[PDB]
Parts: sequence; structure tokens; C-alpha cells
Amino acid sequence: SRRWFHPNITGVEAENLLLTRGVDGSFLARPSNPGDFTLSVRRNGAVTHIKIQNTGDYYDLYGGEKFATLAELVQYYMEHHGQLKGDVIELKYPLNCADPTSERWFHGHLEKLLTEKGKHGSFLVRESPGDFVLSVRTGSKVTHVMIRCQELKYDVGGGERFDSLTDLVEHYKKNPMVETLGTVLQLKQPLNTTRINAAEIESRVRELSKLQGFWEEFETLQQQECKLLYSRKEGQRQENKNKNRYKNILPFDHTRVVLHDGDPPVSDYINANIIMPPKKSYIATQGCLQNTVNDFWRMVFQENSRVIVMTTKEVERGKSKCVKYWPDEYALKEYGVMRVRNVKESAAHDYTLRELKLSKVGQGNTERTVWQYHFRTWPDHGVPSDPGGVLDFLEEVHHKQESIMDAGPVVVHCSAGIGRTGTFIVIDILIDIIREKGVDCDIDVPKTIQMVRSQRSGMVQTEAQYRFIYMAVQHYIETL
Ligand SMILES: COc1cccc(-c2nnc3n(Cc4ccccc4Cl)c(=O)c4ccccc4n23)c1O
Ligand SMILES: CC1(N)CCN(c2cnc(-c3cccc(Cl)c3Cl)c(N)n2)CC1
Repeated sequence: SRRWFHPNITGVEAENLLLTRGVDGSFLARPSNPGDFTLSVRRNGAVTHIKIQNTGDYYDLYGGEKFATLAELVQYYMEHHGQLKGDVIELKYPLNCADPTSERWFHGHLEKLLTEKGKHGSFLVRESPGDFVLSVRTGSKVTHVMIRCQELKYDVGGGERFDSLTDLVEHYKKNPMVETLGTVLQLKQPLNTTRINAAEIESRVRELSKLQGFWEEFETLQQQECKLLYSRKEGQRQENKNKNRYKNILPFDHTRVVLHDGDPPVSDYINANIIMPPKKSYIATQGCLQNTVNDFWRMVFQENSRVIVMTTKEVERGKSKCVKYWPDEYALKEYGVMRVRNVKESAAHDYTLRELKLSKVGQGNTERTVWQYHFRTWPDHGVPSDPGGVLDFLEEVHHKQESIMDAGPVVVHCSAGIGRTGTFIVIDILIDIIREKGVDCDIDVPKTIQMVRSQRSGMVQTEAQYRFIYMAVQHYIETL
């Protein structure tokens, strides 16, 4: 669960919540300077507030580490004590949130939708006077169940009285209400309200811009991240620790890229994952370390990747984000058993193209051209104010990829390989649907993001990137 995340509370409410309803070791996380987060922890009778920053690359915890998601952060500290400080701060008891705002099925102030979009078991919860309504489709028909709110507790007119709409929903999801004549009121899935028809994007962007709707949709997607805590065991192995740019930002074992080139001990690891929406697949990876440059070229060669998308400068804010893993123009370099020639570099406004020739040493016939698209103008923090540059760049990448027969997955990387990486990949997936199926196609942005996030942790980091994806898709349809 992710009940420890409270979306609409202040620092004062948080302090009072932890003092009156918590104990020592009680904790909660909350949004702020908007775009930032706070981890509020009770310790020795008093509340400590810890800053969490995210400008688009990772969740940066003060006095702690950098993480892909808030759920990964909480899971880690609840399992590794003595790590948060210089007195140790323990995350023992999540203080649960009763607010239903970030639930997929909660539609506050709101049958047309269930008739049009719904299927058997599609449900929603709306506010009635102070009471709520549970509307379910079965088949086919729609049934409305009244939810009474009496002294901070919720009930369906008998039986148990719940502390939150969530507890009631979870209960009647496991134990369905049966109508007198036998209709089982199964709460299968929440009603889909995010899937839009591509041609109606401008309309959706207008409605999400109203007091904002983009924040509520993004935070509802963030609440689903607790379902994506897959094992990242291989990246924890002693011999793999120095192969990670950020020790706690790890690739899922079920999608990680396994290297078989193998110098005959532990030669099979790279912090990278296959992303499936081979030719229209991606590899989402981190910016190279000096000790992973050889592994990066073994991955590119093994996977038959012909295109690399680099979305960071080598150095940003005086910090190394990616080592230069390619030779200077006209130069030839050996990176272990791999040989790379930089044939030619071409400078465009927002990016540089580098034509590379990759081959395995001692095997001339293994040579293939690798096109490196280096996006150089992405700001240090936040996102571009206009998506035109990113779309023009992606259009170019897409055509290069399409022109190459049996090209392997597109390699995409930034610093941690989750924020800008996930943003470019999600835009590229969404735009590809519009290429294939046309302006009259269905697109579902959080659905696409959730699908990508089950393949690599925290793909798409911020609300700013989330709004950027909608803005990019809107701009691509406007130029069609
Ligand atoms: C079905 O799911 C799983 C099955 C097996 C292992 C994992 C697993 N993989 N990584 C972690 N890390 C993350 C982690 C660990 C050590 C060093 C750095 C990091 Cl960043 C935890 O802190 C953790 C804590 C509690 C439980 C599982 C955890 N876990 C998993 O999720
Ligand atoms: C008003 C409201 N409480 C906030 C917006 N809203 C929703 C609904 N569903 C998703 C969704 C869609 C597909 C996959 C995933 Cl994982 C998610 Cl979470 C979403 N992000 N927001 C409707 C309810």
C-alpha cells in the first residue's frame, strides 16, 4: 500500500496528525515550493521534516539517497535501518491517509460514462449531501449504492462501518454485495476516464488545465506505483554495485538487459532495461560510468541497436551525468573487445548527430553503423517551454530507425535513465500510435506510463514531464 502519502495536507496538519494519531516511528510523505516533497517523521515526541527534491531525474532525499519512486524510497528505509540521519531517523509506522482524491475510482462532484465507457464490473464513487454514491455496471445495467457518512465512518446501510471510502471499496471488492435476486455487484475495474480519442487532445488539455487537473491525474498515477515494487536483486550483488550511477536506482531483474559477451566472473550486468510498447522496442539505461563504457558497447552490439538517444549533456551544473563513451570525430577507439569509429558529426539547433561505426575486434564483418542523437538543449531543471524541438528530434530518430532493416531496440539514456529517458520514450510510444492508427485513435497517457514503469522503475519522474507529454502529443496532432 501507499496510504502513507497525503496529497492535500500542510506541514501543520502533518505535525498534528503525527502527534495526536501517531507514535515514535510514525511517518508520512506529502507534496510541498511546489514540485518538492516532505517526509514528516515522529521521533522522541517531536516531528522531523525531511526534504525530497525532484527536478526530473530522481527523488533526492536530504540526509539520504536518490530514488526512482517514493514507494521505493519508503520500502528501502523501512527495510534498511541506520541509513536515514546525524541521529538515526526510523520509518516504522506508516500514518495512513483516508483522503480518496488520488484513487482511480473517486470522481467527487459528478451513468452516461458507465453506459458509454463502462463494461461488466466498471465502477466509480461520487459525492451525493455529505454522503457518497457507488455506481457499478454489470452485464447490462447500472446499480447505485448509497454510501452514508455518519461520524467520520462510511457504510452501505448495514454491517461494517469503515474509516475511509478506500476501506469500504477494498472490502466490497473482496466481498461483493449480492442483490436480493442474485446480481453480484463485482467491483472489477475502475471506470476509465483517461482514455481519450487523439483528435480530442486539445479539449482534454483544456479540462486538465482547470483548477490543476494535471496534478490530480498525475498523483493518481503516482498512487499506483506501490504495485511496481519488483525485485532488483541482480543490481544489489557485490560485484554490480559500482556499475550503478545511483546505488538505489536499479533495473528490474525481469526486464534487465543480460550481457552474454562474457569474459571468462560477473560479466552479465548493466543498469538497463528492455522497454516494449525488437525494432520498435527501447533500452532505457543510465549515463555511462568510466567503468561501464565497455559494458554499454557490449549491450549495443549484442542487441543490434542502430540508434542511441542521449538526452543529457556530459556535464550539467558542474556534475558528470554521462562519460564521453564515443570517440572524437574522425577517431577510432577500442572499448574492450568492441571498436568504435566516429565517422562524422552533424550539428543541428537542439542536437548533434554522430555517425558511429561499431564492430567487434578481430571480426571485420560484424561492422554496423550506430547513429547517436545527442539532444543538447534540455534545461538543467524542469522541461522545455515548447515541445517542437523534442518532436522534430524524435521524428528524425524515428525515420532513421524505420530506414534500417532489422534494427534492434533504440537505446535511450539520460543521467539515471528514468526521467528524461521515460519522457522521450512515452512521447515516442504515443506518437507512434497516431502514426499507425491516425488522428482517430484512442490514447491513454497514464495507462502508457504505468505500462512503461512496470519495465523500469520511475519512468517519467515529475508532473512537469507528465504535462510535457500531453503538450507534445497535442503539438504533434496540431501539425498533422
Ligand atoms: C516481489 O518484490 C521483491 C522480491 C525480492 C526483492 C525485492 C527488492 N528488490 N530491491 C529491493 N529493495 C531495494 C534495495 C535493496 C538493497 C540495496 C539497494 C536497494 Cl534500492 C528494498 O529495499 C526491498 C525491501 C523490502 C523487500 C524487498 C526489497 N527489494 C522485491 O521488490
Ligand atoms: C478524479 C480522479 N480521482 C483523478 C484522475 N483519474 C484517474 C483515473 N485513472 C488513472 C489511471 C489510468 C490508467 C492507468 C493508471 Cl495506473 C491510472 Cl492511475 C489516472 N491516472 N487518473 C480519475 C479519478
